[PDB]
Amino acid sequence: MAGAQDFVPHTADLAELAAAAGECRGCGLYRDATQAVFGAGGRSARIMMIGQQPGDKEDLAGLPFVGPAGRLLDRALEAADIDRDALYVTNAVKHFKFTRAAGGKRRIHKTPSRTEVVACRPWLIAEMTSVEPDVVVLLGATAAKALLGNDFRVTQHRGEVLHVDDVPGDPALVATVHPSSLLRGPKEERESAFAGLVDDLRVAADVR
Ligand code: SF4
Repeated sequence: MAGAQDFVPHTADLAELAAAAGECRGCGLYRDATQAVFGAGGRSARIMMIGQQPGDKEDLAGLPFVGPAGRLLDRALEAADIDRDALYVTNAVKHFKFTRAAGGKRRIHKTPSRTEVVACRPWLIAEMTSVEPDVVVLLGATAAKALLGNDFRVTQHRGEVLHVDDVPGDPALVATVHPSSLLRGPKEERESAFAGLVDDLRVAADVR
């Protein structure tokens, strides 16, 4: 009766799950978005990565992390010697929540409410039980709070391997900055922040 749960089929197959998510009406976000954007990768992945939501490029590509934030993430993964093809990557919510400004060059993402995050979380649980990752990288506040609690502060736990007792399979969790946050700002601050993202990715990759 709650959120996305009745839309989630009783299967761990990622292709089946993604097809079903295309029909989800578990919150209001399906209405204005072009399509649901499920995760990408396969069930043998040892590392799962979760962002906030599909953005403007992802909403139309049908794949996660294809825009500028995704290209920065690719650069950080390469510096961390992680092959993106070996990951399962997804987002805490699966429809793009957005507005447009007059004169704007893109659709502008808006923050999912906690209500929307909780509504969509059945998909994330299905992905986690399907993939059985050894470690989950939480990119940004929305994703981290989805699993660690609404009060959790990414800025206060950088570099730490976390484990919480009601996440399925008890994977390690590593919460880090979202790559979109490193696209703008002073040069020295962007460079320090990028190095910190590489460090956190390496923490995740060194898990068992
Ligand atoms: S954001 Fe998630 S819960 Fe909401 S309609 Fe889309 S897939 Fe369903």
